Amino acid sequence: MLPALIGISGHEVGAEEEAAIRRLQPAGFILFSRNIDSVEQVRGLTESLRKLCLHHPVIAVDQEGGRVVRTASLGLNLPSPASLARLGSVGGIVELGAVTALALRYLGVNLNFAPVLDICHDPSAANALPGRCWGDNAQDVISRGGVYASNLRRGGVQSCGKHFPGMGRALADPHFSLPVIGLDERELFKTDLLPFLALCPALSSIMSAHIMLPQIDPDYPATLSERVIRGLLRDRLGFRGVVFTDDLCMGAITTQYSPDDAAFLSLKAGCDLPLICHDPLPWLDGLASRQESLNAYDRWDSFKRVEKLSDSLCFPFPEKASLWDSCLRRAEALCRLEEDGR
Ligand SMILES: CC(=O)N[C@@H]1[C@@H](O)[C@H](O)[C@@H](CO)O[C@@H]1O
Ligand SMILES: [Cl-]
Ligand SMILES: [Cl-]
Ligand SMILES: [Cl-]
Ligand SMILES: [Cl-]
Ligand SMILES: [Mg+2]
Ligand SMILES: [Mg+2]
Repeated sequence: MLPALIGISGHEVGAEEEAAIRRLQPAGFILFSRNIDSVEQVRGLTESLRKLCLHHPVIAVDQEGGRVVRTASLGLNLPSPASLARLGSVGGIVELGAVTALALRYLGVNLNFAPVLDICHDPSAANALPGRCWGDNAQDVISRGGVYASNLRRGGVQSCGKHFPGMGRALADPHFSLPVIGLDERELFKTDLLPFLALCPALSSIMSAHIMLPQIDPDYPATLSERVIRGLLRDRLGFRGVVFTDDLCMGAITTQYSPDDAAFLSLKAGCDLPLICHDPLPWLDGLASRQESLNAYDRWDSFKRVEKLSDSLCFPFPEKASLWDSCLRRAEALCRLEEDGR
């Protein structure tokens, strides 16, 4: 099993993709809007991915709500976490988790890259993608994100807390290529790290961001720092689940490493499944070759975490049109609920 998630180009697995999947057996896949056109087409895509894999593959998506939604082509739209936080409706947060779980499960998706546990500390911090945050302090994020994650998981879809160690504090720095969190660890655990610690039982997994924590490691970002992952995340925070990386194919991280080396480095640091989201095929062979250069016991620990995740993955619902109509009906009603509450 290749320890990574890889993207898929289109509505069906291509020839080159299918070849690499048979040969390398990736732990799973991440889907985007380019993979989602109709219910039948999606269920066929996820069926293909499951059949091409000997193990039960992770099939993941960023179905957050608002401006991060991958199902527009299905007519399935969802409100943003920030809008449900403003609405103040507790039932609305439950329903976002429940409806997301129901729909993703009908499509054969088994993991959602949510909740976002970043804190939106100030309405001044500019965010290119607005609305992703559940609140402006750790306690509100824990309360709203926890209700979300609970009901996502209650519906059989695994959750992922992101982005460790807390993107709300990350600032651009002239002396660094990647964003920087200069906070002391003790203040981090009182604030941006607190949602990850408080919600561990509700988080199937956690995704690490490409952020510099220079007081802990001045040379490698969190995703590639053994001190941040094995020290801060595994030891002090105590998280025992699967650790994903931020995408290795886009962003400032690509100006520092190529995706195959970064994937290896993240496994060395203690992550379990780096994300190779866009054009993955050129990088998979170099990763699979460098794999046996890892400590065999570390590889065994990481495989047991991935195996535990895989064993919790749920299978798609049997075909039933009225079930999918309810997904559309409840999603539409959830959007109108937020719209009417403004
Ligand atoms: C900071 C940020 O937006 N990171 C995103 C993450 O949210 C997403 O889940 C992943 C897969 O699409 O790609 C990027 O790493
Ligand atoms: Cl292909
Ligand atoms: Cl919003
Ligand atoms: Cl806080
Ligand atoms: Cl844990
Ligand atoms: Mg369509
Ligand atoms: Mg299978």
